[PDB]
Amino acid sequence: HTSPLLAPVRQIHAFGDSYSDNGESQRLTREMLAKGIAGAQALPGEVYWQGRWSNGPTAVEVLARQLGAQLADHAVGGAKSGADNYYGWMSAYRHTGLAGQVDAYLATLDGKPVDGQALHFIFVSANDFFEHEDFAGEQPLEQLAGSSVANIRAAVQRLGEAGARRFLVVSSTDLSVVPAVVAGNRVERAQRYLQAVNASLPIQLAALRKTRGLELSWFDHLTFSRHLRRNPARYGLVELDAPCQPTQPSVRPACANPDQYYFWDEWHPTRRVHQLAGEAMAARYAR
Ligand SMILES: [Cl-]
Repeated sequence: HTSPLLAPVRQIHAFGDSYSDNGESQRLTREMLAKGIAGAQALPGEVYWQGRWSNGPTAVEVLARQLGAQLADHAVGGAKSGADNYYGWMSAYRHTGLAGQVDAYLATLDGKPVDGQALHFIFVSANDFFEHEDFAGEQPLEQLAGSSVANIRAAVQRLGEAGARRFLVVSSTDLSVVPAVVAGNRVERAQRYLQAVNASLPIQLAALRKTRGLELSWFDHLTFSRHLRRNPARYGLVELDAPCQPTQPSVRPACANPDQYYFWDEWHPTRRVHQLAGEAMAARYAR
């Protein structure tokens, strides 16, 4: 039986990674190139739509449209759950991880308190895993998962202390079906990581609900994707595994029918899956 709808939302503050970014990695990396920062590259790049790491709006942009809310999207492609980014060269210019996004959001408020009616949307952790795998991190995956969860809990705590009262926390996605993960033969590594994050994060959300009357909503992105992938024709999808827009080892021409594809590139969903995700997220809220 469904629960009561949550209250209407008119402002979203989003924090997170390339599954949310609607233009911040592009703005920041253009700034970094203009200032000659060492190692800087223009992100996301020329096979991506309007600064999104996809071919269309991300899930949180669709959530905002569905709810009739304005969106301040702080998320930055590459962001980890702590201070920094999968792209190490950014750290000398700006701390763009979740913790850095929170720092900057609170610093840009003038000592002014947070809007207690705004929805604080948090969606991060993938790059903690991608960085670990791609650069041979030595931490066991269960400890990495613990670190990601502690970082997320810390961000909620810091935002709540500053005055936030409404949150939407997104689970780990199904990293085990990400094309780069599959091509790297890292599926069971991804399963162990994502299951540890997703088991532990709801327990931390229970603890945080004990003060400030925090509304801490959980979006289980794994449940969402498993349902879509088990019933793809219902949603107009056909190709669940191959990227529409290959980039590795080099860029190839995009597929003709991108709304029938789950993945845009080797890491990111297409606009069609972001739409379905945003609609699923929005279903918990009144208009
Ligand atoms: Cl562009």
